[PDB]
Amino acid sequence: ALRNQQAMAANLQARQIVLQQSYPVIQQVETQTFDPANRSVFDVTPANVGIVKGFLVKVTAAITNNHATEAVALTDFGPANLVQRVIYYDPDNQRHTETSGWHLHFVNTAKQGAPFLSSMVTDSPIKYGDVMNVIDAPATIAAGATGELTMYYWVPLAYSETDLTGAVLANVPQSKQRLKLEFANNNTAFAAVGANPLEAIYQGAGAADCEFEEISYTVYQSYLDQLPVGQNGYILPLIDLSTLYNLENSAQAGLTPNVDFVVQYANLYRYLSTIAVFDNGGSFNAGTDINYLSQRTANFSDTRKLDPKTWAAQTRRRIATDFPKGVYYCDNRDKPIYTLQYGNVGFVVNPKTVNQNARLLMGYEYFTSRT
Amino acid sequence: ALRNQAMAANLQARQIVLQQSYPVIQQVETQTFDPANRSVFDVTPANVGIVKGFLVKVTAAITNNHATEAVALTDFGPANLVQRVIYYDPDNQRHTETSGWHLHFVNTAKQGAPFLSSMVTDSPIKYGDVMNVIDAPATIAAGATGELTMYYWVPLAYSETDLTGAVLANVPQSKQRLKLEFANNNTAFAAVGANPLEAIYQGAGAADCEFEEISYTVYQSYLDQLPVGQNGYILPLIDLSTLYNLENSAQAGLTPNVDFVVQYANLYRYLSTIAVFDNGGSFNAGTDINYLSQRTANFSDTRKLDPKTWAAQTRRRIATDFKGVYYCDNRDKPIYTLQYGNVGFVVNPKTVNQNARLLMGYEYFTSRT
Amino acid sequence: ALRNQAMAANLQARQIVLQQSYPVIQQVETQTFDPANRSVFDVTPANVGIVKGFLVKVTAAITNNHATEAVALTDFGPANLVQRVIYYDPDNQRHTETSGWHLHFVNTAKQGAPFLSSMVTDSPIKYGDVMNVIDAPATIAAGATGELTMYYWVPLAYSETDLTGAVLANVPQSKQRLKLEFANNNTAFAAVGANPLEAIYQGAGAADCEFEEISYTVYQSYLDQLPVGQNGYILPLIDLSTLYNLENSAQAGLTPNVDFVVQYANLYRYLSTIAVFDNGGSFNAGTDINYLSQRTANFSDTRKLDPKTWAAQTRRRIATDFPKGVYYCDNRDKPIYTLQYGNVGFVVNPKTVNQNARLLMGYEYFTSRT
Amino acid sequence: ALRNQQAMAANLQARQIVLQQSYPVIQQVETQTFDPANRSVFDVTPANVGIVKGFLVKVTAAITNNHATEAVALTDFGPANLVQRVIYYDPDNQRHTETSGWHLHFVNTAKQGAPFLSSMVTDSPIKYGDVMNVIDAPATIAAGATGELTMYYWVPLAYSETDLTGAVLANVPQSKQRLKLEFANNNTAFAAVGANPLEAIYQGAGAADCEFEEISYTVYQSYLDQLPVGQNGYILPLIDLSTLYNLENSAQAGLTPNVDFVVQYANLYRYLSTIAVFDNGGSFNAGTDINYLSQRTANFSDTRKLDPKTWAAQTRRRIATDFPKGVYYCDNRDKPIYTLQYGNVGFVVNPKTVNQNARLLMGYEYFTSRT
Repeated sequence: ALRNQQAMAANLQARQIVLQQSYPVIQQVETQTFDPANRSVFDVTPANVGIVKGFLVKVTAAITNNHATEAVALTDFGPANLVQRVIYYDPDNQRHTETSGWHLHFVNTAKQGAPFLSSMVTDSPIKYGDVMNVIDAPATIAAGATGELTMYYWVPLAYSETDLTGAVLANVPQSKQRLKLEFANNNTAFAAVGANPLEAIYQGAGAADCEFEEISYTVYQSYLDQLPVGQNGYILPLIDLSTLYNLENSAQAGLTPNVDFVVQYANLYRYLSTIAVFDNGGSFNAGTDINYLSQRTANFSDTRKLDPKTWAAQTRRRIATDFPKGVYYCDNRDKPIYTLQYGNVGFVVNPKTVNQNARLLMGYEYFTSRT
Repeated sequence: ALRNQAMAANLQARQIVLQQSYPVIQQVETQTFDPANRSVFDVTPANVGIVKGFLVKVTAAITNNHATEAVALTDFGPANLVQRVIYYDPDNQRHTETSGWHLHFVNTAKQGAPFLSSMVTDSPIKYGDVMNVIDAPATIAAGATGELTMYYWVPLAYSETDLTGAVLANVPQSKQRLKLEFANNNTAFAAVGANPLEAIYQGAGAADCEFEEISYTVYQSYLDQLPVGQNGYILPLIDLSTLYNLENSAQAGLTPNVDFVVQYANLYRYLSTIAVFDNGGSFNAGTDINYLSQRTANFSDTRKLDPKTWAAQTRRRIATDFKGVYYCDNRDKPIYTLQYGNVGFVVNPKTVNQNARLLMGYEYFTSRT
Repeated sequence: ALRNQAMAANLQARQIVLQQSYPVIQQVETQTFDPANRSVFDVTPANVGIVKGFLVKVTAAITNNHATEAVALTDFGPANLVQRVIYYDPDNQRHTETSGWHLHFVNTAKQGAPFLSSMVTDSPIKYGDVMNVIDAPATIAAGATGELTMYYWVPLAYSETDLTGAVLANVPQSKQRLKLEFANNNTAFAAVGANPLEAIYQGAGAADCEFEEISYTVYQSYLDQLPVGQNGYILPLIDLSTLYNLENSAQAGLTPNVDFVVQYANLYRYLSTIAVFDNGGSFNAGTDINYLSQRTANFSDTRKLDPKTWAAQTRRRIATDFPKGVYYCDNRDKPIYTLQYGNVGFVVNPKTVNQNARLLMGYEYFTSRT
Repeated sequence: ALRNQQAMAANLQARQIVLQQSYPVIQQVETQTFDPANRSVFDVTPANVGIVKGFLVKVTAAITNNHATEAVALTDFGPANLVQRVIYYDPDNQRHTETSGWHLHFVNTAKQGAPFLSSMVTDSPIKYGDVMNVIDAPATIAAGATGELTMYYWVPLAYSETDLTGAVLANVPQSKQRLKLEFANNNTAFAAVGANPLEAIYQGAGAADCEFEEISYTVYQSYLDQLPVGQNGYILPLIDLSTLYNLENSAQAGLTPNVDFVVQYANLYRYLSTIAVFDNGGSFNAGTDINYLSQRTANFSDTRKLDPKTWAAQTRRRIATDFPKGVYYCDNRDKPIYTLQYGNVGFVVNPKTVNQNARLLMGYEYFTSRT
C-alpha cells in the first residue's frame, strides 16, 4: 500500500542528505589526440569513485580544405557532429544512454534553457562576449585553409545537479564503467553538394578534398565524494540509484503527404522529452513541409495539435530561440509520457511534402527502472 | 480570520488540480479575411474544464501600392496587428479589456524577455530565427508585399502554476466571448508626420498601403480531467473567484516641470504598470522626462527615479529596454490603496508637445465580489 | 384553472428580473464586404443571460456608373438593404423569419413613428438631422456615389418591459443563429418599368449601378446578472416559453370588386397585420382599392373601411402614413386568435387589378413553444 | 431593517395624498426689462408658499447688428444661451441646481421627449404651427437689422408633475429662497468668425458690432397650495422633501486620439442623465471626431460601448431627433448610475481627432440626500 509512499519519502531524504553532506568534484579522466583516419572509436574508463553524475567531454579538431578552388560551409548541426555516437555502461554493464552527438547536444541545450554553453550577444560596452570560444567552428573553410573547432557535450547519468535520479554508484573495485565515444572521420564529416548533411560538419563543393588533421578529447568526470554514512552504512537514495536516465534515438520511415505519421511511444518508459528531426530526403526545412505536429493518446484525442510556427513558439519559451531547420522539440518533463497511465500515446507529424528517402529521426529522453 | 483556512485550502486544491488534471492546448477557430470588409470578430471558446488562456496567432500580408515611396515599421510594428481585445466569461463578467500593444508588453514582462523572441548567440550550431515566430519586414518598398506574423497570449490564469484568474467553463452552457478587433487600412499605416502609436508601418508611401489579407487562429489552453473528491470537484475557490485582468486608459493635462499624477483605484491589487508618453506623436527615449515615480499621499515617493535609472530597473526584468514606453513591476507587493488614490503613478515631464498624453496599462487582481 | 397562478407567478418573476438584472447592449460582430462575392451571413450571438433583441446597423456605398442617367430611391429605399432575416434560438426553434422591409415597418409601428427618424420642428436651437441615423440620398446622379445608413431591430422580447418572446441563452453552449441576407447588385436596382418592391433605387441608370461595398455591425441587447432565489434563477416561465415572431407571406388571385381573403392560422395570437398591394409593380395610394377589412366567418366585418379611413386609423398609430400601397392593422390589445383555422381573415376588395398582382402579408404574433 | 421599506411606503402615500388634495398654481413672481450692458445678474426672490415644484422663466431680447456689411448667424445653441447660468438656493440656503442655460435647456428637452416647447411640423391644412413663437430666434441678423428672440427655461425642484422628489417646502416666513439668473451680454452673445461659439447666441463676420438693445425676463413660480392636513399637521412626503434633484455641469480636459477619456462619476449621487459636449477646440462635429462613447464600471466592462451613430440612435428614441452637433446624451433614469451599488463608473469617450484646447463639457442630472 503506502509502502512506496514511504519509499519515495526515504529516497528524497537520502538524496537531500547526500547533496548536503558530500562535496561535488569534477576531474579529468583521460585526454587523447589522434587522427580519425587512424582510429575513431575510443573506450574511456571512468574512475570508480562515489556517486557519478555525468561526464563533460571537451572535443577539439583541426580540419583542412585542400580543394583547389571550392569552399565548404557548416551544416546546420556543424560541430555537434564531431561525436557521432556515445554509449555508457555502468559497473553492472547495464547500458544507460546510447545516442548521437547531435541528439545529446540538443538535450544539453533543452536542459540549459538556451543554446548549450553559448555566449549571448548584448549591448554591453564592457568586453564580455565570445572570449574563450568554448563551442566554436568557422562558418566556412576556404580552399587551402585550415579551421579549428571546439565542442562540448555533457553525458548525463544523474538528471540534474539536484535530482540524482539516474546517477551511478561506483565504489565497487574491479568492476569498471565504460564510456564509448565514436568520433567523426573524413567519411562522415564532409558532405558533397546535394548529399544529405545530417551527420556532417561541413558541406560544399570542396568536400571531397577535406580532411581532419586531428581530433582531441578530454573527458571530465563529475561526481560526489565523501558520501554521508549513518546507521546502516552509506545514506543513499535507493530509487534514484536504481533508475536509469537515458537518451536514445531511432529512425522511422513511411511518410506520405497529408497523412498522419504516428510514432508510438515504446511503453513503460517515462518520456521526459521528444525530439523529431524531419530529414526530408536530405532536405531540412523550416516547417514549410509540415501541416502540423502533435502528441495523441489512444482516443485520437490530441493534447497539442499545432501548426509548425505555433509548435516552434512553445519551443522558443523553452530555449529562447529555435532549434535548427527541421528539428522539433517537445517538453514533457513535469508530466512524462507514460503509457499504462493513459493508453498508448504517439508523436504525430502530418507532412505537407514528402521527398524520396524521407524519414523522422526520433530522439528520446526518459526514465526507466533498472534490472 | 478564517482566511488562513480559506487560503490554505485554496492552495491545496490548486496543487491537486495541477497534479491531477492534464493540460491541453487546442485550436478553437481560424479565419482569413480582408480588413476592408470587416475587422471585428467575436470568438467563442469551448466550455471545457478550467480555462487558462488563449494563444492568438495572427498573420498578414501588406502591400505597398505606392508608386515610388516605401514605409518602415513603427516602434510597435506587428504588435499593432490586433488593436484591442476583450474577454467575457460565462457569467458575463469581463476580465481583460486592453490594447494589443499593452497585451504584448505584458506578455514580454511575464516572459522576462521580448515575447517569443529568438535570442542571438555565438553558437556555431544553427539555432536562431529559423521559424520566424513573431516577424515583420523592417520596410516594405514601393510595389512590394510583406508577410507578418504576430502572437498574443490572452491570460485568464496568472501563470502555468498560479491559477488565480482562471475560469471554470465545464460549468453552464452560457458562452464565453473573446472579442478581437484587428488593424485595418485606416489604423495600420501612418503618413510621415502623423502619430505612429497605433500603426504598423509609417512612411511616404503609407496612403497607398493596404492589407492583402489577415488571418488568425485562436488556440485555447485549459486543464481537463479535473480531480473529484467527496463533495465533488476539488477546486481552488479563491483562484476561480478572482479576476486577473489587463486594462488600459488615457490621461492628458501634462505641463513642463509639473508632477502629472495618475491615481490608482482602490480594491484592485496592481501587479504592474505601463505608461507610454505619447508626446504629441513623438516618442522619445527619456529625454522629455525629468523623472517618474510611484507616490503615496502623505508619505512621498517610493521610487522617484531619473529615466535612465528607471530603465535600469526594467532591464533587470526583461533583459532589454521597452521609446517612450515605461514599465513598473509591483508583483511581489501589489499597489493596493483601500482608499481611491492613496497611491499614484507620477511623471514629471521636461518637454510637453501639443496633444501630449500618457497611455496607461495595468495588470491587476480583484475579487469577483 | 391554475393558469391564474402561473400568470401571476410569471409576471412577478418578470418584474424581479427587470428590477434586479442590468441591461447591456454589446457589439457582437462587424463585417465589410462586396455583394458581388457574398450577401448571406450567419451571425453567432453571445450566449449570455436573457437576450432581448439585436440592433443591426448597415452602411453602404452605391455607385451609379451609368454614363448619363440617374436613379432615385424607391418607396422602401434603404429599408431594402437587408432582404431577409431569420433567427434560430439555442433549441433550434425559429422565431422571426421575414423581409427587411416588413421588419422595418414593424419597428416603426412599435415606436409609434418612422423608426429612428428625426422629427422636424420650429426650434431655433439646432436639433435636427444631425447624425443621419437612417439616411439615403434621394437620387444618385450618373457617375456619383451615395452613402446610406439603415438600422433594424430584430426583436426576441416584445418590448423593454414585456419579456414575452425573450430567449434564455446563459443556457447550453448550443449556438444561436441570426441569419442576414443583404441586398446585392441584382436586387438593389430596378430599371424603369420594373417592379421596385425589393429595390433600393430605380431609374434609367439602374443597369449600371453597383455596390462599392456594404458593412454591418450587430449589437446584442440582453439582461445580465439574473436574480437568483431558493430554487435558483427567478425566471418568467411563460415569457421564456412563448415565441414573439414576425413572418411574411405572399398571396395572389385578386379580381376587381371581389373580396380577396387571406385567412389567419389558428394557435397564433396576431398582434399586427401588414398588407402590401403590389399591383403588378405599381404601388398606389389607395386608389386601386374599394375597401379593406378583418372578418370572422358568420359574424361579418369588424372594421370594413374605405382606404382613407383605414389610413386614418394608422395615422393614430404612427403619426403619418406608411408608403404607397402599404396597409397596417393594429390588433395589439385584442390579438386575432381563431382557435379554428381561418375563423378570421384579412380582406382586400380591389378596385383595379393589374397583371401579376399580389398581396404581400406581414405578421407579428405570439405562440407557445408547445 | 424594514424601517426604510416602511419609510418609502409612507413617503409615497404622503406624496399621493398631497397631489390629490392640494391644487397646483403657477403665478408670476417678478418681471424686469434691462440692458445687459448695465446689469446682467439678477437675484429673484420666490414667494414662500406651499410646496414649490419649479420655475418657468420667460426670456425675450432684441439684438441689433450694426456692422456696416456683414451678418451673423445663430450658433448651434442660439437662444438657449440667453441665460448663461442659473443657481437656486432653498430657504435653508442649501444649493440645488447650478448649471448653464444650455445644459438646463437640453434637460428640459430630454424630459419632454422632444425639443422643449417646440412646434412640430405636420401636413395639417388647419393653421396650427408656429403661431405664438414661444421659443424663437431669427436664423440670421443682417447688417443694420434688429432681431427679436424668445426663450423659455424650466428650473426644476421637483423631478416631475407626479414625482415630488426634490420639491421644496417653503412655508417658513423670514427665510427666503434665491433664484439667481446670470444673463448673456455683448461679450458672451456674439462670436467672431473662428472664435468658439459654445456660449454665444450669434456668430459671424458682423459680430464685433452686434449689441443687445434689451433683455426682459418674467419668472413664474409653480407650486402646490392648500396642503392636506391630518393627525400630526401637514401630510408631507418626507423623503421627497429632503432629497435634492439637481443639475450641474463641469469641464474636463486631457483628450488624446484613440485613447479612452474617462470621466468618473463623483459617487454617492444617483445620476439620472449625463450630457457630454465635445467642444473640440471650438469645433463641434457630428460624431466624426469620435470612435465610440460608453459607460463603464470598475471591471472595464462596458454596458453600452457604441459608435456615434448608434449612440445617436438611442437618443433619437428619447427625444425624437438628435441634439446639436457634438452634444451627446445618456438616459439612466430607470437605473441611475450609483457608485457603491457597483463600483466606480465612468462616462467614456474615445476621440478619433483632438484639436488644440479640446475638452468635454459634462452635464449631470442627479438625486442626492439633503444635509
